[PDB]
Amino acid sequence: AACYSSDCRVKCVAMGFSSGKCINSKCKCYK
Repeated sequence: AACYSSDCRVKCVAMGFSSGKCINSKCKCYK
């Protein structure tokens, strides 16, 4: 799917993670 850095981060954060980044077009969350 399409990954937008800001969108990925906000979705990751909304879910309880600390941040999110797009890696090769895939949203990855971090905590």
